[PDB]
Amino acid sequence: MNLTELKNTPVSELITLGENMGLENLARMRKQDIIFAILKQHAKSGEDIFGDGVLEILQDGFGFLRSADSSYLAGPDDIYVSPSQIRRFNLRTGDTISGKIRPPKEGERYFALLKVNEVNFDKPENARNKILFENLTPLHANSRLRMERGNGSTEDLTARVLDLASLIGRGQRGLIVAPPKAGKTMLLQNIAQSIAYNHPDCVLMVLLIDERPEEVTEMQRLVKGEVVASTFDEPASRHVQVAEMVIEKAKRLVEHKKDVIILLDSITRLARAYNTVVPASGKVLTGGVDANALHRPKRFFGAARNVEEGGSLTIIATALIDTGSKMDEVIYEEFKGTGNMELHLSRKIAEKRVFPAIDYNRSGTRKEELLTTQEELQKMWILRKIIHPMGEIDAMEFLINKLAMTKTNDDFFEMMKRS
Amino acid sequence: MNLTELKNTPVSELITLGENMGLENLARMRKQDIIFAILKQHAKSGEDIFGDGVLEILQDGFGFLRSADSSYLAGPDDIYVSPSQIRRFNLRTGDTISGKIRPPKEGERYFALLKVNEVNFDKPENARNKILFENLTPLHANSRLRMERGNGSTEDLTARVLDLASLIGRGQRGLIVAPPKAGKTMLLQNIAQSIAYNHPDCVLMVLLIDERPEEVTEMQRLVKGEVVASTFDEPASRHVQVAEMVIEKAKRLVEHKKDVIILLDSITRLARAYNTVVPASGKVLTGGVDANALHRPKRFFGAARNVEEGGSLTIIATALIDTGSKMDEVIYEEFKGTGNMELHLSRKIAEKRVFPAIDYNRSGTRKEELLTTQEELQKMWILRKIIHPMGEIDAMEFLINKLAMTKTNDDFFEMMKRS
Ligand SMILES: Nc1ncnc2c1ncn2[C@@H]1O[C@H](COP(=O)(O)OP(=O)(O)OP(O)(O)=S)[C@@H](O)[C@H]1O
Ligand SMILES: Nc1ncnc2c1ncn2[C@@H]1O[C@H](COP(=O)(O)OP(=O)(O)OP(O)(O)=S)[C@@H](O)[C@H]1O
Ligand SMILES: [Mg+2]
Ligand SMILES: [Mg+2]
Repeated sequence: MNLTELKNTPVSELITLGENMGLENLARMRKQDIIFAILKQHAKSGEDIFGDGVLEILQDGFGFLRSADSSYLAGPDDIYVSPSQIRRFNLRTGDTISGKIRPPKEGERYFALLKVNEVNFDKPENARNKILFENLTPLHANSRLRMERGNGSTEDLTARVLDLASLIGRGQRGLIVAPPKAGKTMLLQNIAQSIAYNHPDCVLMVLLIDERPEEVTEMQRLVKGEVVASTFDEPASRHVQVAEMVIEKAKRLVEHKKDVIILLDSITRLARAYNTVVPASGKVLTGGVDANALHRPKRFFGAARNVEEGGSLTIIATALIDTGSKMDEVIYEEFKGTGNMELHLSRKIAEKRVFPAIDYNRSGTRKEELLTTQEELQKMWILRKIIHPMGEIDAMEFLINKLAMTKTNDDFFEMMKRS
Repeated sequence: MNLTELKNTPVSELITLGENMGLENLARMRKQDIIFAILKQHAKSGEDIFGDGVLEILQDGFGFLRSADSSYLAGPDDIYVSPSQIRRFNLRTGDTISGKIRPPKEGERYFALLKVNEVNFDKPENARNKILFENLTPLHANSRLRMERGNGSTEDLTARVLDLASLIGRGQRGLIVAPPKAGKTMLLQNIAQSIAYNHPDCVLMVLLIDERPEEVTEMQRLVKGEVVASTFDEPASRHVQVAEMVIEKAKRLVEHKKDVIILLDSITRLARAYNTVVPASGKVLTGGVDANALHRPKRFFGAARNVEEGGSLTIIATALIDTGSKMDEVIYEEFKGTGNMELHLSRKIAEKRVFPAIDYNRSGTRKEELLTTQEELQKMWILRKIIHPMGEIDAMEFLINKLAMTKTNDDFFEMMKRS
C-alpha cells in the first residue's frame, strides 16, 4: 500500500474509493485534497502504509518530501521529515526517500516519517558514505550516446541527422539554439524517444519551464522517463523551485554512479525566472538583466560533467533566439561559450517546411575524437567537407534525400563513399 | 602535519583518516569542511601544526591566507591573519607565508598563525627589505626563452613553428589572437610543457577564466607548474579576485629576482568580468562596455617587464575574435598596441585540419634583435621573405612539410639554405 498508485490514477479512482470507503462528498476539490481525504480515511482504519518521494530541506531543517508524479506542487500530500531524521540519516535535498509513513497527531496535518527503508534506491546505511557531486573530478565525454533508433521508421530520420550533425555522449553539455517555430519540441520528443529506445539503462528526465499545458500533456503521455513541467500560470518562484529540485535530484542520482540525462526547455525561460526572482544587486547589464541574476542558471548548466569515479550527468538545454527581445539575445550571448555541443536550428529552413531544420555548418561538437571511433570520424569529416560549400537549405535537402535513399548511417556512408 | 599536505590528498582519503580519528559521518559534506574537521581534531591532540599559502588583505586589514591547490577559494580552512603581525612584518597582498598556525578560540572560526617561519621562501628579516615592483625600471626582452623541446616528439613541430613565428623572451607582453575552435588551449598547453622542460628554473603560472571544468581538470593534470582556474559557474567577483591574487603573487615573486610566467586564457573573459563587476561611470562604449572597466585588465597586462635589478615577469594572454559579440572586438582593438608579441591563429587553416593553425605572415615579434643572434635572425628573415607571397594555408602546409623531414631548427635552416 503506497501513495503512488493512489496518485497517478484518474477520477475513476476518486469515484471508486468514494463508493467503497464511504466518504461524504468528493469530486469538489483538487487531487491533493482528494488524496488527503483518502489517506486520512485509510489511516483511520489503522492498516500499515508507506510512502516515497524526493526529500527537500527548508531554511531551518523543516524537512519536506515532495512527489514527482504531482510535478512537485506544494500541497497537503507533502510528507513531513523531522530534523532529527535529517541529522540521523544525513540526508540533503534531492534524496529519493521511501519507507514507513505515520498518520499525524493533533496539532499537525502532515504525515511524518516512521522509518526509511530505501534511500536513493539503495540501503540507507550505504547512502551516507557517498562522495559529493562537487568533490568529483570532471572529465570529457568518453562513451558515445548514439541516437539512431534503428527501427527503420520515418521519424528516426531526424535522429539519424543528429548522429551526423553533432555527436552526443555521456556527460555532454549541449545547447539547441533555435528561433520560434523551428521544431524544438519535436526535436526534444525524438531525442527522448532515442534515449528511451537505445539506452534504457540511463535515467531520462525532462524539465519544462513556462510551457503551455497542452504541450505538457503531450510531453508526459509520450516519453518513457518521468517528466516534470511547470506552466506559465505558476509564478517564477515555482520555476526556480522546480529547477532546483530537478538539479539536486540529478546530482543525488549521479552520486551513485548513475547516468542522468536532463532535457531543458528552455534555459532562456529559467534565466528569466531567476532574473525576476533574485533581488537586484545594483548592477544591471544590457537588456535589463542583473549581473548576479545569471549566476544561478549557469550553475544549473554547469553541473554537466563526466565523473571519473562513475556515472555522468548530461544536460541538453534549448535556447531561444530571434524572439524580438534583447534580453533573450543577452542571455544567449552570456551562455554562448559555456556548452561543449551546439545544435543550431534556422527558421529559413523551417519556412520551407523541411524538417528537421538544422543549420548543419553552424551546429557541431568539440573534440568528438574521445567520443567516436576514427574511421567514421573521417567519414563525417569528408561528409562535412563536401556539404560545406552549398547553402544550408540545399544542404538539408541533399542530406534528407540521401538519407531517405539509404537505410542506416553505415549504409549512408557506404553509398556516399562508393558514389 | 601540513594543511597543504591534507589539501593535496584526494577526496576519498577523508574516510581513511576520519574513521580512524573520530569522525562518524564525514563523507557527506564539502571537502574543505572535512579538512577543517580533521585539522580541528588534530589540534585537539596538541601537536604543533604547520601552515602555508598566499596572503590576502581585505578592506580593513582583516587578513586571510588561501591555498593554491584550492584555487584561492574562500573556505573554512583559510588561515586568519590579524593586522598586528601585518603591521609588524609589513606584509602585503600576494606574500607567500609559511609557519606555525593556531587552533581557533571561542568566537573565532578561522585558524590564526602563531609565528611565521618563512616569507616568500626567504627569511622574514631578509624579505623585509625588498624593492617595489612599481619602482623597478622596465626594459625590453633580453634573455631568449627558447620553446624548441628538442626531443623530436610528435607535437614538437608546434613548438618549432612557434619559435620560427614569434620569438619569446623573458619579461615579454604577448597576445594570442584566435577565433573559436582554433587550438588556443593546447597551444598554451604545449607552451607550458616547453617552459617546464627547457626552463625548470622560472616559475610557471597558468590562469584560466570561466573555463569549463573538464578543461580545468585536463590543465591541472597536464602542466607541471601550479595552475589556477575559476569556472564559469562562479560569479565575476570570483574571477576578479583570482586574477588579482595571481598578479599580486607574481609581483611578489618577481620582487625577489625570480622569473615568473603567466599564461592567461583569456584576457577577453577577464575584461568581461571586470566590465560586469565595476560600477558604471556614465560613459559606455560601443557594445555595452564601460570605459574605465578596461582600466583594471590593462594593468594586469601592464605588469610584463624586464627589470634592471633582476627577475622577469612574462605574460602570454589570449584574446578571442570572430565570436559575434561586439564587446569582444571592442576589447580587441582596445588591446592591439599594448602587446609587444603577436601570435595570430586563423580559422581557415583550422578548417583544413592543418595544425598548429598559425597566421605566420600576420604574427611576429617587435624588437627581436635584442633576443636573438644575427645569423639565425638573418635565416628567419630569409624564411619570411620566401614565405610572404603565398597564402596562410599554403604557408603552414609548406612549413609543416619542410619541418617534418628535418630534426631541429638549425637542421631546417641548413636544409632550406642548401636549396
Ligand atoms: N520532424 C518533424 N516532422 C514533421 N513535422 C515537423 C518535424 N519537426 C517539426 N515539425 C513541424 O514544425 C512545426 C512546429 O513544431 P514545434 O516543435 O511544435 O515548434 P516549436 O519548435 O516547439 O516552436 P514553438 O513551440 O511553436 S515557439 C509543426 O508544424 C510540426 O509539424
Ligand atoms: N596540434 C594539433 N594536433 C592535432 N589536433 C589539433 C592540434 N591543434 C588543434 N587540434 C584540434 O583542433 C581542435 C582545437 O581544440 P581546442 O584547443 O580545445 O580549441 P580551443 O582553442 O580551446 O577553442 P575552444 O576552447 O574549443 S572555443 C581540437 O579538435 C583538436 O583536436
Ligand atoms: Mg514548443
Ligand atoms: Mg579551450
